[PDB]
Amino acid sequence: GPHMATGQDRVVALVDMDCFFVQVEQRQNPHLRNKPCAVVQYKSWKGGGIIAVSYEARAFGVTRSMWADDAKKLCPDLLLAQVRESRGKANLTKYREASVEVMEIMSRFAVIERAAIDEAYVDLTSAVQERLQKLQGQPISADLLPSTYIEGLPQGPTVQKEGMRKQGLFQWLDSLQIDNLTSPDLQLTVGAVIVEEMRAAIERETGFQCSAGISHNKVLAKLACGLNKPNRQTLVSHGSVPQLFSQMPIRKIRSLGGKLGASVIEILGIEYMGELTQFTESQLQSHFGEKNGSWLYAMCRGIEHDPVKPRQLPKTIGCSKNFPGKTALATREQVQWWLLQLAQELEERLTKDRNDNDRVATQLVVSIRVQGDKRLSSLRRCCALTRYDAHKMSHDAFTVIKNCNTSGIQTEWSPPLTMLFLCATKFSAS
DNA sequence: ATTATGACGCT
DNA sequence: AGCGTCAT
Ligand SMILES: Nc1ncnc2c1ncn2[C@H]1C[C@H](O)[C@@H](COP(=O)(O)OP(=O)(O)OP(=O)(O)O)O1
Ligand SMILES: [Ca+2]
Ligand SMILES: [K+]
Repeated sequence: GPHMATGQDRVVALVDMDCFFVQVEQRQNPHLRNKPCAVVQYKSWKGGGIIAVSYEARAFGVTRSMWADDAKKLCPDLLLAQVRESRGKANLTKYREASVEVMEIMSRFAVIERAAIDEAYVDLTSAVQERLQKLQGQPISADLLPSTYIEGLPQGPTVQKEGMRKQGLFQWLDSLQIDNLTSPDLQLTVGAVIVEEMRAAIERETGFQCSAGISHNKVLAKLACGLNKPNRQTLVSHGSVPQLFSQMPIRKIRSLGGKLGASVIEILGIEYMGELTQFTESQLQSHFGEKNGSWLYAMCRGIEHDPVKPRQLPKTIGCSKNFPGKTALATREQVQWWLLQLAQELEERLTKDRNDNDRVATQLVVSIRVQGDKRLSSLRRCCALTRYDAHKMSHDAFTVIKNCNTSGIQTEWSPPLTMLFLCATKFSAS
């Protein structure tokens, strides 16, 4: 009891831009605003591949990884915006730059960890302490939480969505004011007030809307964020965990959506995260390893200690192109021309990164896929990255991969290559 | 022919 | 070092 950790020491948020690439395109082109629309890359094969979908289009069943020609069958009036193509490949610069806009705003409020192009974790513990000092015992008004859901509420003894949201918020605040909750619950509530302010600043200063989760750790904040999308935020308290986890499929928890989660389900014969509480820590470690077992034991009780890392910039800068089916690269000249295209994009991005961020990459990683191999990468080799020069990088990448060509004819490449990837890594200050 | 990324773990 | 997993 009095010595059992409860993982309530931090306030962590996860902010996730709504349908991010779509919003970037809708800001630029007002004709796309408030419409079913999607972002596509390429166009020739089946209309292009959809990579982002507005909520209006999701209502018709349009999803990521769908061909645009197929999405048009579900939604004939679907509008499309195409990712820019440069040097023969998709170029994501517009979205990376829009991401920097949002990350820089978030950084004014607290330390952030860039989790993805449109996702960041926020460690709000210190900001919450400061705001509590400012509040000076003053109650928190529902007006400060206009887009917040309290997971699990309302409960106990309105048929519209917003009505339910307000009922749950009122129950939560009523119990905080009466002193029937805990200090961690108050800390989370102040965290949610700050996240409302952060999200309002993002929308004011960029036009972009987002969703957010507020809880005591990264996994719960991530889970919380997805509960009420789009343009809403969700507070998951420690006390909400048993009910929330009691019907939560294991695959919904970050890191458990793949083979490990499937093995947890199969080996233990369970379905929901809460069912993990019935195993000892040693049992879980025996099946899933020391690290995973301790993580699962704490996580199923709502406890996780992974820190929000102070990192706003990506740690690698990479450029990749697939060459599917009949387009697989089958001559040496083809391989060299495409390595050059990739290296030219990489050089441009690296030179900009060095000027903006006072750092230089020192390692070049070259990865390829051969036709027939089921794995995304068939081979990875590294070499020194000593000059930001596209011809040198493309020649070096060729040097490190040239021995993979089985073909007895030097001019021919076999087996054909279905993917090329260049990645700059190992940054040092400059 | 579900593409272009990006972080992190294992040995 | 090179490979594998998980995720957006
Ligand atoms: N598999 C992918 N391939 C290519 N681009 C992707 C992929 N997944 C995500 N992206 C890009 C497009 C998305 O706009 C952006 C953020 O991804 P993600 O958060 O999963 O979805 P989303 O922002 O489009 O919608 P949501 O509102 O559900 O968050 O990253
Ligand atoms: Ca998103
Ligand atoms: K995201």
